[PDB]
Amino acid sequence: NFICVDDRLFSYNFTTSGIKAKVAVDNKNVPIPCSKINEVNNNKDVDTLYCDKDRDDIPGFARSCYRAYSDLFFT
Ligand SMILES: [Cl-]
Ligand SMILES: [Cl-]
Ligand SMILES: [Cl-]
Repeated sequence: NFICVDDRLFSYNFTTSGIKAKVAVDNKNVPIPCSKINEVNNNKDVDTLYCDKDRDDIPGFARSCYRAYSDLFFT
């Protein structure tokens, strides 16, 4: 259950607290192209990093996460 955003793969998790988005990264923390969206969805054993203002090692991460949350309303 991953979608494409800014050429990145994002998933969503929730509970009784809130909905958080997480991005799929390779073992170097480089996000995985949308050109591999099919394998990621079939073989879902990938590194995932939750959206967080404090995570700094992915450029434009805050913008891609905002987009992901937006796309849950303005589809
Ligand atoms: Cl790698
Ligand atoms: Cl940003
Ligand atoms: Cl930037």
